[PDB]
Amino acid sequence: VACADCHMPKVQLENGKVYTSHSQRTPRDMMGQACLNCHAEWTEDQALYAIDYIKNYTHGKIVKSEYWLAKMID
Amino acid sequence: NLKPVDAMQCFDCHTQIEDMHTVGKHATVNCVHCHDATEHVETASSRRMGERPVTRMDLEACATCHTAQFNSFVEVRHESHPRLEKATPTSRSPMFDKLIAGHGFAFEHAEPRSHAFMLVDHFVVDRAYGGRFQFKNWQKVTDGMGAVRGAWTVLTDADPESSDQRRFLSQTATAANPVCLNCKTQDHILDWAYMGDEHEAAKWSRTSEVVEFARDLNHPLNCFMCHDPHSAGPRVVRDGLINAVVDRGLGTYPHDPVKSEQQGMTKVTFQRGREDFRAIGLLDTADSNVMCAQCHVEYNCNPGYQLSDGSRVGMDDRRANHFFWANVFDYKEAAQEIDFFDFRHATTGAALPKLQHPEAETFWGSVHERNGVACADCHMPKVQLENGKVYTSHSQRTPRDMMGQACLNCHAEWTEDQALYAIDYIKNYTHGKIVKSEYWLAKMIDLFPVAKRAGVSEDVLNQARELHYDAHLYWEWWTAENSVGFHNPDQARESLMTSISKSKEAVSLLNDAIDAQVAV
Amino acid sequence: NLKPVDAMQCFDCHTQIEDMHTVGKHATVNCVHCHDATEHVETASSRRMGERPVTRMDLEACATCHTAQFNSFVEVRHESHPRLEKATPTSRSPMFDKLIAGHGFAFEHAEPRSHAFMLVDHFVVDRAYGGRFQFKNWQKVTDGMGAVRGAWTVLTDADPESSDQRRFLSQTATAANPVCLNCKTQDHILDWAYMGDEHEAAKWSRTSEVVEFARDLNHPLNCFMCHDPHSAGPRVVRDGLINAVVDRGLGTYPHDPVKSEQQGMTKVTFQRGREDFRAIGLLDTADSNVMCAQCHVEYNCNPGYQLSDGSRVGMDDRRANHFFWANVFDYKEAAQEIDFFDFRHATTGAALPKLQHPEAETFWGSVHERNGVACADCHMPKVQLENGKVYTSHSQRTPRDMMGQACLNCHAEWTEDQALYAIDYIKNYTHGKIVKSEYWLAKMIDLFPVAKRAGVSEDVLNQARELHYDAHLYWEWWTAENSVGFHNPDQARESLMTSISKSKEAVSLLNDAIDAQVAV
Amino acid sequence: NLKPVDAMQCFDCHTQIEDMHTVGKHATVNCVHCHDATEHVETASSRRMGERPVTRMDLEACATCHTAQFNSFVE
Ligand code: HEC
Ligand code: HEC
Ligand code: HEC
Ligand code: HEC
Ligand code: HEC
Ligand code: HEC
Ligand code: HEC
Ligand code: HEC
Ligand code: HEC
Ligand code: HEC
Ligand code: HEC
Ligand code: HEC
Ligand code: HEC
Ligand code: HEC
Ligand SMILES: O=N[O-]
Ligand SMILES: O=N[O-]
Ligand SMILES: O=N[O-]
Ligand SMILES: O=N[O-]
Ligand SMILES: [Ca+2]
Ligand SMILES: [Ca+2]
Ligand SMILES: [Ca+2]
Ligand SMILES: [Ca+2]
Repeated sequence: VACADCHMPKVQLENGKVYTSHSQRTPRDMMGQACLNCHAEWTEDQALYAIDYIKNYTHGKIVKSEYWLAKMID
Repeated sequence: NLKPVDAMQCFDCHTQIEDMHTVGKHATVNCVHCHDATEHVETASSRRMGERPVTRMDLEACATCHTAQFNSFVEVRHESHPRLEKATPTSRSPMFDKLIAGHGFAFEHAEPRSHAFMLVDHFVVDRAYGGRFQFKNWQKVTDGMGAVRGAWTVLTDADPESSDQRRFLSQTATAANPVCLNCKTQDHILDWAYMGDEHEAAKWSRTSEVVEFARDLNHPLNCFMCHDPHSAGPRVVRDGLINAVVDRGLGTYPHDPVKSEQQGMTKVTFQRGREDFRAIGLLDTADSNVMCAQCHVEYNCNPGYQLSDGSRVGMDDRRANHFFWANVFDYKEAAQEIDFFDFRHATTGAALPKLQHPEAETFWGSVHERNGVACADCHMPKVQLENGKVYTSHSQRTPRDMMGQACLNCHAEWTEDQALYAIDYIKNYTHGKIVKSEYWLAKMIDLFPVAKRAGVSEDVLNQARELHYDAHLYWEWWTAENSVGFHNPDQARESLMTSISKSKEAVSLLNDAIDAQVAV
Repeated sequence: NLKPVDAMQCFDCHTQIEDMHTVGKHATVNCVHCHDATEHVETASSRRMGERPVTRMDLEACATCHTAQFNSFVEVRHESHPRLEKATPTSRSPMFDKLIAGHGFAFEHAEPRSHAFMLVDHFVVDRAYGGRFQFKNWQKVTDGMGAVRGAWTVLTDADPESSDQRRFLSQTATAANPVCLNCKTQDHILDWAYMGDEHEAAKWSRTSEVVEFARDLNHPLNCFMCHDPHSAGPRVVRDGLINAVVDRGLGTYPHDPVKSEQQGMTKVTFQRGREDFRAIGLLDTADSNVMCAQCHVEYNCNPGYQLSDGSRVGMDDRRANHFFWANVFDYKEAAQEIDFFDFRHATTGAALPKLQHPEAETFWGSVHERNGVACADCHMPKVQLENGKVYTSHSQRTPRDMMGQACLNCHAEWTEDQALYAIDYIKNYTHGKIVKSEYWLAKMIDLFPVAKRAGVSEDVLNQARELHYDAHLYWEWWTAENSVGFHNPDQARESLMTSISKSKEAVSLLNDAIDAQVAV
Repeated sequence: NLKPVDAMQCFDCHTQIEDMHTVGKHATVNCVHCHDATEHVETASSRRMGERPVTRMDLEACATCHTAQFNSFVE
C-alpha cells in the first residue's frame, strides 16, 4: 500500500473517465475509496473506530511521555 | 504513445484546415490526436484523396485534454425517469393514443432522458426498427458511459443476416430512416452529403437502407457538433439548420434582424473532387440557442404527403430533411410553403402535421430570449467553485438541479423555493390547458364515426377535417415541447385556447349535422 | 407459568408426530407451548379423539422463543399506501371499471399492504361481505399488532344476529366464500378437510356459510404456514398448491424437472377415524418460491361457469378451489383443461377469465429464477449486523427498503440509484404497455353496443367475444401481477403486445361489420 | 492564442530533452505550452545559451489540458 491509496485515491464514478484525485487529505473524507474497498468486512463507522483506537492509545502515550519529560526538565 | 505528424505537410494540400487550425486555440494540437493519415499522405494528390485517412469520431478523443467537460457530459441523471411512455394519465399526454392514431408515435413515445443515451434510445424504441435492436440485457439500460463508448457495445441485433426494416414483435413500427440519425450522432459527418442528397462521395444518403446505416454508427452527440475540432471555435454541423438559417436566408433569429447580424452563422463548404460535398456553420459567438437548435426543433425527417393533391412525398425528396424554422403561429404557413403534411388521422381521415420538440422556436420572443438569455444559462451553466478553475457544465438537464447557478444568480429577490413555485405555476396552468385541449379534441374525434354512420355529407366531414388540422397543431406543439409552457407561457396559453376553440367549432358542426340527419 | 407434559405419553398414540418432533430442531420444545391436552389424554383411544385438545394458532405462540422474526413480521410499512383503489388514473389500472364490468372486483380492488392486515382487509373490503364488517373505528386501520392479535379485536359486525351474506351498503358485493380464507389464515387447519371437501371430521368446507366461518377466524398468515411446528422444517400447508405440485404431478418447477427433483415436496396426510383428512407438503429445502406460492398465484376460489355449455360451477365443485399452476401463455389451455371461466362481461357478453396476482408463475423462467434466486432473496433477506446473531427478516416488502441486502450484494457493479433506475426502466415500459392494452380493450368494448344496435350478426359478435377472452387474459395478467413487469419483463412485453393485437383484430372486425350494416 | 514552435529545431541542440519528449506521453505537447524561447533561438548556438528562454512554473501551464487534476489539487 502507498500514501496515495489512502490520501489521493482514484475517483469512483457511476459514468465517466476515471482520474486520480489530487486533493491530498485524510481518508475520513473518502472512506469508500481509501479504506472500505480493501476492508470489505467493515462499515465506515467500524473503520473509523479502528483508526481512533490507535490514535487515542498513541496520544495517551504522547501525553504521558511529555508528563515525564516535563518532570525531568523541572 | 502518440507521435506527432508534420502538419505543414498536410497544410500543403489542406489550405482551409490550415486557415482554421493555425489561428484558433487548437493551433498546438497535433493532427495525430484525431487522424491516422500515413497511407493517405503517401497516395493523395492535390485533388484526389488516395487512401482514405482514419478520423476518430469518439468523444474520448477530446476527453484526454478536456476530462471535466467529458465527465460532466456523460453523467446520467437518474431522476430523469427512463422509458416513461407519454401516452399515460400520469405523463404528458393522457389522450395521446386517440389523438395521434394513424401515426407511428402511437407505438411508443417516451419522455427524453440524459444525452448519453440518445443513439441507443433511438435504436431500441418500439416505433423505430420493428424491435430489431435491444440492449444486450435489461441491466445495460443504466450504462451511460457504455452507450457513449459505442451503441454496439451495449446493443444486440435480432438478425445480423438481413438488413430490411421489418417487425420482430407485433406492436412495433419501422419509422426510422437515415435522416433521424443526424440528430443522434455525427459519426457519419464525412460520409453524408449536405442534406443527405445523392452524391458520388457519400456512402449514406436519405435513400439508404437505414438498418445498414445504423450498424455503422456508434457515438451520441459528438463533442464536435458544437465545437470546430480545427479552430476550437463555436459552430453547428446540422445540415437542416444551416439550410434554414443560411440557404433560405432566414437568419439565426428570424424575428430579430439585428440579433441575427450580431449572432450570425457563416457557411463553410468542403469539396470532394472539386464539387461541393458537406458544410458547417461557424458561429459569430458561442451562442447555445443556435447550437441546441441543431436538434431541439420542429422538423421533417420522414416521408409524408402533399396538402395540394394527397400524393406521396418520399425520402428521395428534399422535404424529407427540413427545418421549418417557424413558431407555432407561423407553422401552418411554413407547412403550406413546402406543400406537406405528415399523416392522415386513423379515425377522422384528416390530413395532420406531426410536431416534434420545438424548444428553439418556442423560446423566440419570450421574455428571457428578448433579454439575451440562452439555453445554456439555464441548462448547462458555469460551475461555481470555492477554489478552482471555472469550466462550463456539460450535463444538460433541468435547472432544478442547479438553481443557484441557473436562476438565483439572476433572480436575487427569490429563494430556491420561490423560484420553483414560479416554474410550477406556469407548468400547472399550461398542463391544465393541454388536458382541456385533449378533452375537446377527443370529443370531436369521437363524433366522426357517429357522423359518418348517420350519413353526414363529405362536404361537412371535410370542413371538420380542416378544423382538425388547426385543433391538432395548436395542441400538439405543447405536448411535443418539453418545458410544459415555461419557455413561452403567453404563447402556450394563446395557442392552447385556439386549439380548444377549433375543436369546439368542429364539435358544434358535427353535432348539428348529425342531428339534421336524424331529424330527416 | 407453563408446566411441561410427558410427550412420550402422546407419542404412544401419535407416531407421525413422534417421527417429526424427535428428529428436528424442536425436539426440546414441549407440547404445552401449543397444546392443552389434559382431558384429551384422559379420554382418547388409539383411534378415537375423545375430548378435543386445544391447539394455539396465535403467532405469539412462536414469539416467545422467536421474538426477532415475530417483530419483523408484524412491522407495518406505512409507505405502502393503504386502501388505495386500483381503478384510478394514478394507480395500476386506469380503465379497470370498463374492462372488468360484470365482475365483483368492480366494487373495490385496492393495492396490497403489509401482511399483518391480510385477514382484516379481506373482511372489510367492499367486494367481500356486503359491508357487514368494519374496523371498530377509522383509527384502527393503523393497528398491525392489533390485527395480528386477532381480527375480532379490531372489527365489528353490523348484525351479529344473522349469518347470511347480504348487502349492508348499496355499492358492495358478497364475493367472499370459504375458499378465500385459505390464503388469509390457517386458524382452520384442523377444521378443514383437504381441498375443502365435505368430510365428517370437518366443521368447515367449501359449502359453509362464510359469515359463520369468518367469525371463527382470527390470525393472519400463521407462522406455521411455512414452518412445521413439530419438526421446525420447511413446508407448505395450502391444499390447492399440494394438489397442483403432488396430486397432479406437475412438480414444484413445472418447466424444470431437474430443479423439481432437487427442490421437491413430500405430501404427508393426517387421518381422522382412519380416513384421510388433511395434508401438508414438506419441502426438500427452505425454498421461499414454493412457500410464497401458497398465496401469490393465479387461482380459482369462487363459483363460475363452464366454457363448453355455459352452465354454473358452484362452491360444491372441486374446481372452486384450484391452482392453475400455469404461466400466462399456458393459462388458456389450463382453463380449458377444467372447462371453466369466471364471468360474462357486462357490456360485451364475452365469457372471460379473472386473473389474480400470479407472481409465482410469472417468476418461472425469468433470468433470476433460472439463476436460483428466490422471492426471499429480494423480499425478506438476511439482516446485516455489525455485531450480532444473523436472522432472516420476516417483513416481506419491496427491496427498495433494503437495497444493500436485496440487490447490491449480488450487483456489486451498481450503486443504489443505478439499481432503482433499472427497476424503474422495466416498470415504466411495462406500465405504458398496460395503458395501451387498456386503451385498445376499451375501444373494442365501446364498439359492442354500437354493433348490437346497428344489427350486427350474432356470429360476428361471437367471433369478437372469442377475441375478447384473449385480449383480456393477455392484459389482466399484468394488472393482477404486482411487480409491474419486473419479475419477467420479456414475458410481460410479449403478452401485452398480444393483448393489443387481439383487441385491434376485434376492433377491425366490429368496425367493418357496423359499416356494412350501415351501407345496407 | 499559442502558436507552436518548431520542436525539431530545438532538438538540434537539446538531445537530452529530445530523448525524453519524443518517447513519453507528451510527445505531441509543443514546447510553447511552457517555454518562451523566441529570442533564445535567435541568439543561441549549441555551445552558447544566448538570450535565456523563459520557462513557466505556474500550475496553470498544466491546468489547460489537466483541469480535473488541477481542480482537485487546489481544493
Ligand atoms: C492507509 C493505509 C494510509 C497510508 C498508506 C498512509 N496514510 Fe497517512 N494517514 C492515514 C490515516 C487513517 C490518518 C489519520 C487521518 C485522520 O483523519 O485521523 C493518516 C494521517 C496522515 C496525515 C495527517 C492528515 C490529517 O489528519 O489531516 C499526513 C500528512 C499523512 N497521513 C501523510 C502520509 C504520507 C506522506 C504517506 C505515505 C508515506 C501516508 N500518509 C500513508 C492513512 C494512511
Ligand atoms: C506528487 C506529490 C504529485 C504532484 C505534485 C502531482 N501529481 Fe499528478 N499524479 C500523482 C500520482 C501518485 C498519480 C497516480 C499515478 C498512478 O498511476 O497511480 C498522479 C496522476 C496524474 C495524471 C494521470 C491521470 C490520472 O491518473 O489522473 C495526470 C494528468 C496528473 N497526475 C496531473 C497533475 C497535475 C496537472 C498536477 C499539478 C496540479 C499534478 N498532477 C500534481 C502525483 C502527483
Ligand atoms: C495533397 C497531396 C494532400 C496531403 C499532403 C494530405 N491530404 Fe488529406 N486529403 C486530400 C484530398 C484531395 C482529399 C479529399 C478532399 C479534398 O479536399 O479534395 C483529402 C481528404 C482528407 C480527409 C477527409 C477524409 C474523409 O474521410 O473524407 C482528412 C481527415 C484528411 N484528408 C487529413 C489529412 C491529414 C491529417 C494530412 C497530414 C497528415 C493530410 N490529409 C495530407 C489531399 C491531401
Ligand atoms: C490536447 C492535446 C487537446 C485535445 C485532444 C483537444 N483539445 Fe480542445 N483545447 C486544448 C487547449 C490547449 C486549448 C486552449 C486552452 C486555453 O484556454 O487556452 C483548447 C481549447 C478548446 C476550446 C475552447 C475554445 C475557445 O474558447 O475558443 C474548446 C471548445 C475545445 N478545446 C474543444 C475540443 C473538442 C470538442 C475536442 C475533441 C474533438 C478537443 N478540444 C480536443 C487542448 C486539446
Ligand atoms: C442532437 C444531436 C441534440 C443536440 C445538439 C442537443 N440535444 Fe438535448 N436531447 C437530444 C435527444 C435525442 C435527447 C433525448 C435523449 C434520450 O435518450 O432520451 C435530448 C435530451 C435533452 C434533455 C433532457 C435530459 C434529461 O435529464 O431528461 C435536456 C434538458 C436537453 N436535451 C437540453 C439540450 C440543451 C440545453 C442543448 C444545447 C446545449 C441540447 N440539448 C442539445 C438531442 C440533442
Ligand atoms: C433533430 C431535428 C431530430 C430528428 C431528425 C430526430 N430526432 Fe429524435 N429526438 C430529438 C430531440 C431534441 C429529442 C429529445 C426531446 C424529446 O422531446 O424527446 C429526441 C428524442 C428521441 C427519442 C427519445 C424519446 C422518445 O420519443 O421515445 C427517440 C426514441 C427518438 N428521438 C427517435 C427518433 C427517430 C426514430 C427519428 C427519425 C424518425 C428521430 N428521432 C428524429 C431530435 C431529433
Ligand atoms: C453543443 C450542444 C455542445 C456540445 C455537444 C459540446 N459542448 Fe462544449 N461547450 C458548449 C457551450 C455552450 C460552451 C460554453 C461557451 C461559452 O463561452 O459560454 C462550451 C464550452 C467548452 C469548453 C471551454 C471551457 C469551458 O467553458 O468549459 C471546452 C474545452 C468544451 N466545451 C469541450 C467539450 C467537449 C470535450 C465536449 C464533448 C464531451 C463538448 N464540449 C460538447 C457547447 C457544447
Ligand atoms: C431559463 C430562463 C431557461 C432557458 C433560457 C431555457 N430553458 Fe429549457 N427549461 C427551463 C425550465 C424552468 C424547464 C422546466 C424544468 C423542470 O424541471 O420543470 C425547462 C425544460 C426544458 C426541457 C425538458 C427538461 C426536463 O424537464 O427534464 C428541455 C429539453 C429544455 N428545456 C430545452 C431548452 C432549449 C433547447 C433551450 C434553448 C432553445 C432552453 N431550454 C432554454 C428553463 C430554461
Ligand atoms: C391415544 C390414547 C392418544 C394419546 C395418549 C394422545 N392422543 Fe392426541 N389424538 C388421538 C386420536 C385418535 C386423535 C384423532 C386423530 C388421529 O390421529 O386419529 C388425536 C388428535 C390430536 C390432535 C388434533 C386435534 C384436532 O383438533 O384435530 C392434537 C393436537 C393432539 N391429538 C395432541 C395430543 C397431545 C399434545 C398429547 C399428549 C399430551 C396427545 N394428543 C395424546 C389419540 C391420542
Ligand atoms: C421455545 C420454547 C420455542 C418455541 C415456543 C418455538 N420454537 Fe422454534 N426453535 C426453538 C429452538 C431452541 C430452535 C433451534 C435453534 C437452533 O438453531 O438450534 C428452534 C428452531 C426453529 C426454526 C429453524 C428450524 C431449522 O432451521 O431447521 C424455525 C423455522 C422455527 N423454530 C419456527 C418456530 C415456529 C413457526 C414456532 C411457532 C409455531 C416456533 N418455532 C416455536 C425454540 C422454540
Ligand atoms: C397467503 C397466506 C400469503 C402467503 C404465504 C404470502 N403472502 Fe404476501 N400477501 C398476501 C396478502 C393477502 C397480501 C395483501 C395484504 C393486505 O392486507 O393488503 C400480501 C402482500 C404482500 C406484499 C405487499 C406488502 C406491502 O408493503 O404492500 C409483498 C411484497 C408480499 N406479500 C410478498 C410475499 C413474499 C415474498 C412471500 C413469501 C415469503 C409472501 N408474500 C407470502 C398473502 C400471502
Ligand atoms: C391465494 C391463492 C388467495 C385466495 C384464494 C384469495 N386471495 Fe386475496 N390475496 C391474495 C394475495 C397474494 C394478495 C396480495 C396481492 C394482491 O395482488 O392483492 C391478496 C389480497 C387481497 C386483498 C387486499 C387487496 C384488494 O384486492 O383489495 C383483499 C381485500 C383480498 N385479497 C380478498 C379476497 C377475497 C374476498 C377472496 C375470495 C374471493 C380472496 N381474497 C382469495 C391471495 C389470495
Ligand atoms: C413463509 C411465507 C414464512 C412464514 C409465514 C414465516 N416464515 Fe420464518 N422463515 C421463512 C424463510 C424463507 C426463512 C429462511 C430460511 C432460509 O434458510 O433461508 C425463515 C426462517 C425462520 C427462522 C430461522 C432463523 C432465521 O433465519 O431467522 C425462524 C426461527 C423463523 N423463520 C420463525 C418464524 C416465525 C416465529 C414466524 C411467524 C411470525 C415465521 N417464521 C413465519 C419463511 C416464513
Ligand atoms: C429480486 C430479483 C426479486 C425476486 C427474486 C422477486 N421479486 Fe417480487 N419484486 C421485485 C421488485 C424489484 C419489485 C418492484 C418493487 C418496487 O418497489 O418497485 C417487486 C415487487 C413485488 C410485489 C409488489 C411489491 C410492492 O411494490 O409493494 C410482490 C407482492 C412481489 N414482488 C412478490 C414476489 C414473490 C411472491 C416472489 C417469488 C415468487 C418474488 N416477488 C420474487 C424483486 C423480486
Ligand atoms: O426501410 N428501408 O430503409
Ligand atoms: O424523436 N425525435 O424527435
Ligand atoms: O353465501 N353464503 O355463504
Ligand atoms: O384477492 N385476493 O386474490
Ligand atoms: Ca426527461
Ligand atoms: Ca414534424
Ligand atoms: Ca403495496
Ligand atoms: Ca382466477
